[PDB]
Amino acid sequence: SGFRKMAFPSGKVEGCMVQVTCGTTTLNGLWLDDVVYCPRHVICTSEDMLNPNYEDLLIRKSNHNFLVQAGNVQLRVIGHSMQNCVLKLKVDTANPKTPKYKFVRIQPGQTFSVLACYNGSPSGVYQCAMRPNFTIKGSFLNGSCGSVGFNIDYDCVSFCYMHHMELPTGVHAGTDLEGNFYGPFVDRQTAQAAGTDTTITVNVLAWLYAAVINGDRWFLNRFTTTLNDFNLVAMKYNYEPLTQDHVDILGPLSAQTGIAVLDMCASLKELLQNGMNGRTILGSALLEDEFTPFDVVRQCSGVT
Amino acid sequence: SGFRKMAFPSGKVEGCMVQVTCGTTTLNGLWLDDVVYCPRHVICTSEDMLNPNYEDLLIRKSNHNFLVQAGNVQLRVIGHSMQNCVLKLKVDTANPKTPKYKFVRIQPGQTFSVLACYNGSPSGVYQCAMRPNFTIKGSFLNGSCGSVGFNIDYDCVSFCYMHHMELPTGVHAGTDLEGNFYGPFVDRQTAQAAGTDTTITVNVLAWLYAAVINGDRWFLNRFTTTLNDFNLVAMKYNYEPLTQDHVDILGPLSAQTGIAVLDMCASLKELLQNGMNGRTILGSALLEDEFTPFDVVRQCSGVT
Ligand SMILES: CS(=O)(=O)NCCN1CCCc2ccc(S(N)(=O)=O)cc21
Ligand SMILES: CS(=O)(=O)NCCN1CCCc2ccc(S(N)(=O)=O)cc21
Repeated sequence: SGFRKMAFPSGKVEGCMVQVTCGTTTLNGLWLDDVVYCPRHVICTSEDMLNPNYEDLLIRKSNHNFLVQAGNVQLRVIGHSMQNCVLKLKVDTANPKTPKYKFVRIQPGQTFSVLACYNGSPSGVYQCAMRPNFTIKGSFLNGSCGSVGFNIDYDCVSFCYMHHMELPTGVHAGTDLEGNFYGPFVDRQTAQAAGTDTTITVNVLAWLYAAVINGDRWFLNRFTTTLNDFNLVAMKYNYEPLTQDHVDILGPLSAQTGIAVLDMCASLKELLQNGMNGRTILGSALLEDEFTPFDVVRQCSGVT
Repeated sequence: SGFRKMAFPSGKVEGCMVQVTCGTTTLNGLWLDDVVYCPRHVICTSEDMLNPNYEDLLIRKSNHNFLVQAGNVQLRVIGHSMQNCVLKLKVDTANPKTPKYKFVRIQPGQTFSVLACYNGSPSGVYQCAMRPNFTIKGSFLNGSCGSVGFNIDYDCVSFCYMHHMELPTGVHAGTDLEGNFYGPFVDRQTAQAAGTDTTITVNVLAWLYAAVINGDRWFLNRFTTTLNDFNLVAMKYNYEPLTQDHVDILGPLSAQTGIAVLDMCASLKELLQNGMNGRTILGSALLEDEFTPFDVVRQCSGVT
């Protein structure tokens, strides 16, 4: 028992991290097969980042200007192309440590592990959620760009995120591995508004199920509710509206605990309206929304 | 910016995880050089765990009874010995993925990453603290025994923990890599009292410094205190007494922020006495104690 914010083991991704230097800028790259993927802003200087013309900037760069270093060995760049906001550097060597992988674009509310890197070197791993407003609340300092987010299913690594920037609000923005930003963000040093963020309701309910499984049951009450009545309360507290699809995904947890989804919603409604009264749930004094129903099932059953 | 409960990249430890089977019991082992380390309770059956005589139980076991499997290849066991609560299985092959490593016995209050494993396979990684009462609040299900805790300094993995058991209270107990339990715990299926746990005061102060560095400054006040006055309050709220050694370790954070340690203590005193008034610090509604002053410095400076 016990419930932790667990990240995936990062080994398969560590073997893909490289350092990419272009001019005076150095960030992280992802080496899969014979391609190195990195944020296209590696070609910008401090003057450029304010209003960069990436097409014009990339034209002044040749294969020999992209310095890709894997650990201590230098990779030979034989091709360069820009796909949306990522650069794809074709190298002459396939990464011998390339795991089985997919590029996937996650949905808001889904979770993933981030391997924070600097100079192509991994420093730490943590689990986070793609916020409903398409930002992530990570831990990224200068040089962390090109650090990636992923999920692991047995031997397959699904890369879902590449870090590009920190907004003036301190939240983080990035792209999928095809270089498409999550959200309305652009790779430009300009003030950018992240949408109104909401709490991922289905994840909070999944976490309440995880709490019941582990013994924290004080919040369970003698009440029930309807999807419509629950959503009136969810709207008032800036929670994502619960849909029947969310109820269906909570099915296995509802089955395991014997607590109907709408009964769990009534507990959540009471917690939203009354607060925690100084108590904690799974060692937390707030309602946790960065565990999906799949995370709860995996953790609560020991999926390796 | 941003502050996350970051674990070390687990790759160097993933390459050391093996499955160890003895009779009908299977748990995790740690393969370093030509030795596989695992909990000695791998030799117990369900009857044995209540009052095991490990010396007598191990005598009925020969090298051929310990089944050690690394991924998909079987290891040949050529020696077996018990050192405190761990078994050391000498294998005929040195692990080609053995990183530079040390066995270290951590102090209470220190942090480490845990690579939770099942059947020798890594499922997730998380950061935790060795509680002042020598327990850890982990996430461990049946089969997780033999999962290890570690710290990483550049290329050196310092193994500090091996999981052995869950107490009836749901907290976790284990040993250092020499098989010595942290705390008063024994590897016996009997009710065992963990001491009164206290909050790691120096870690809370380190985390308040991390908050100031990231912009959460609402808790800073116009007050100061003394070590003696602070400790009167720390005792009332079951916080570890702050020593000059703790003040000295907070030195770099105090220097970076320009907030004297005793001034930070006055803020903490006010938070202990008034609560958070519904506010959060670094996205947390309680005082976090699982970040050491070294963790804060490393994270806030990007140490890889
Ligand atoms: C952190 S730095 O010295 O400004 N380097 C350039 C970062 N830089 C490139 C990537 C795009 C981007 C977007 C926003 C912003 S910010 N935080 O609003 O100034 C900076 C930015
Ligand atoms: C989890 S199990 O089916 O009881 N397997 C034996 C575990 N088992 C071996 C390791 C030592 C130990 C210590 C305490 C306890 S408990 N939680 O108090 O029963 C069980 C225990």
